[PDB]
Amino acid sequence: AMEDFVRQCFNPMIVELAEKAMKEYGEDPKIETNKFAAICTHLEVCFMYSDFGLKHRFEIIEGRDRIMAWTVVNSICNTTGVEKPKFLPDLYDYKENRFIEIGVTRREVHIYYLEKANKIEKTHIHIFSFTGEEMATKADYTLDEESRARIKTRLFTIRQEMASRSLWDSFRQSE
Ligand SMILES: CCc1ccccc1-c1cc(=O)c(O)c(C(=O)O)[nH]1
Ligand SMILES: [Mn+2]
Ligand SMILES: [Mn+2]
Repeated sequence: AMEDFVRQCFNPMIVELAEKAMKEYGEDPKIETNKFAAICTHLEVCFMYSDFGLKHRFEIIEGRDRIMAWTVVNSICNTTGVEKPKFLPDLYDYKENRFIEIGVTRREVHIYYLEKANKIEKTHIHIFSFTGEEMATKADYTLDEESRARIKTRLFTIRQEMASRSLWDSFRQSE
């Protein structure tokens, strides 16, 4: 089952967070399994991305309840002067001095890029596929190659584990 795989392939903190995220908004991870899998996969990227950092470079925003995430965002604007977003993003960059929206997609990276860019407004956008393909505003990929390489391998691995269990098709197609 998709669901089994999620518990079997993600650190509980991430599963627990993804469950909480879904079940609060009234979604069943036992039914909406592929969303469950996707939500986990996103958090993890986000956490990975965050913790590949000026010792501490990134502010993690995804993961937090909405009260916290907006505190962290309101705190950040007051002290740096960068514009407040209309939509909570995934990260802030304390070096390059901008918020980051992380996209993960099982479609072409340029398509999921444009969707993102459409929704927003001075947020750096960085998209990862599961084919180890990326795309980021002004092709500024924000991170040293070794860090970007770990994400791509992870996402690829998650693709390939799904495919062991005949899941990739379900998942690829439900975006
Ligand atoms: C996490 C995947 C997802 C599925 C359905 C609706 C929204 C989202 C989503 C995608 C994102 O990239 C993202 O940053 C968020 C978010 O809540 O911040 N949500
Ligand atoms: Mn987000
Ligand atoms: Mn995101």
